Amino acid sequence: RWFYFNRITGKRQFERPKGLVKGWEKRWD
Repeated sequence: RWFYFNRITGKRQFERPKGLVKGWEKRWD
């Protein structure tokens, strides 16, 4: 499954962006 990484805060999960923001990057697991 795909995940999301926020380069601004450095947070990421398997859920929706850890904030539904920008900076977030959808990558492969």
